[PDB]
Amino acid sequence: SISISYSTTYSGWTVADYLADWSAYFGDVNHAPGQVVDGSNTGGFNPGPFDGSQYALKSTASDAAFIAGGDLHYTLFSNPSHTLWGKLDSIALGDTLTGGASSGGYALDSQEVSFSNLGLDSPIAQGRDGTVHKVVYGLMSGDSSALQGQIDALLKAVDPSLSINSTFDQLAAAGVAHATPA
Ligand code: HEM
Ligand code: NA
Ligand code: NA
Ligand code: NA
Ligand code: NA
Repeated sequence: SISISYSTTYSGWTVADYLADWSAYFGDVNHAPGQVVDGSNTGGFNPGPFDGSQYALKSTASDAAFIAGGDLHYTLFSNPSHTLWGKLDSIALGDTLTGGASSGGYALDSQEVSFSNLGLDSPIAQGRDGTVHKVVYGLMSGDSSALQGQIDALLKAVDPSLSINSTFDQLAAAGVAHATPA
């Protein structure tokens, strides 16, 4: 089942409100044709260059950042082009990205919320339709809708009274979330 970790700062927020606010603030990095700039809006893989156990990206306008964890593969120019696929186990959101391949991994100096045990897997053949791609490219583009939909389904699978409209504290009481210090 999904497992959520949240800073106590967000105890009274709904998951949906938190994600809407976080993604709007992170913004759209404009990772799109004619606009990709290495070291600005590509993000990076650990160990990389285009595959690994983590993909991480900092916003182009602030130190907000996320880390996707699992067993990830980015096709780049290979068919189907520009597809992130593989196994997505976790998404961590916060600010102040640290580390990288040369450090052995990425971390957030302020990790606000993480969603783990997501159990998502997308085959290469689905291309940019795959859930993994939609979740992560959504975040890159300042749009948490795809992530929200996957979290909502995972919460319903625990109990249909649980949803992204639950607060983090409600989810803790329901056995799927735990608080961390602010
Ligand atoms: C890991 C998550 C990533 C996702 C979900 C993603 C997604 C995409 C998407 C949707 C496009 C647009 C394709 C098109 O419309 O033609 C694209 C283009 C591109 N991506 Fe990514 N990308 C990711 C990572 C990276 C990384 C790590 C690099 C390089 C270090 C990269 C380099 C490029 C380049 C060079 C283009 C084409 C830009 C151009 O045509 O001018 N991407 N990517
Ligand atoms: Na490739
Ligand atoms: Na496939
Ligand atoms: Na269900
Ligand atoms: Na509850």
